[PDB]
Amino acid sequence: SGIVPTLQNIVATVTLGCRLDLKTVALHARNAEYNPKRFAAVIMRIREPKTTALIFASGKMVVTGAKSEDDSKLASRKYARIIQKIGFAAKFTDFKIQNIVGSCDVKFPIRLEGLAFSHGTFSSYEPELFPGLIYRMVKPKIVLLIFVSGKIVLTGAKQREEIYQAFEAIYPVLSEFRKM
DNA sequence: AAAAAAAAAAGGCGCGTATATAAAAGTTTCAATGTATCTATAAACCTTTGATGTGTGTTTGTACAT
Repeated sequence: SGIVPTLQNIVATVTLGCRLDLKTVALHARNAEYNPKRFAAVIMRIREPKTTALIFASGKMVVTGAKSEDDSKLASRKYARIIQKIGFAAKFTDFKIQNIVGSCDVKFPIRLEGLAFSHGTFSSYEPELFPGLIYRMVKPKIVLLIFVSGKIVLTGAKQREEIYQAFEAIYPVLSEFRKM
């Protein structure tokens, strides 16, 4: 392989443990996008770490755009601190990353036609809307989006580690299906 | 001939085309349930019309003044 699956989004859940006044949360924040007509969750974008989070009336926050487990975790801790400054005793309790989506590259042109045709059972293709293949692995259970540019979009894991394992499993397939 | 307002016109903002990831909230759609509202329909009445025993009626025989 020799290629790290480069994460582009990490979505995580944080139980602040309080019924947050989403109106006051929006009011006391600096740049927060909350109005009920789209969702029941204040969405805040913090530039450091730059993450976008929706926090619900349950006080549960789901965070996206992180580049690491620690980007999301530190961002969520900052989010809880911001909520506490707002006035609600937010606390980092029973945190869990619900999604780790990444894009990386293997850089060798691929016979995507070969894979999809011979892995019709596993991968399906209708190249007249979107030129990417969809592949599944159960161990680890990662779904992977493949495009001729070599871009690999690995999704379906709470951790980047399942991303890494399925990438170490799928890059050999890619090189096998490398078009030249 | 000169001043002012709208259109002619394009390129790009920015997310629909996929697009899967997952939690978080909510909607709408589907089907069983409930109900007043059609209807026929045969079972209620009212009137009709053909068949009907018989009250009244033609012969028999009568006490009864005449």
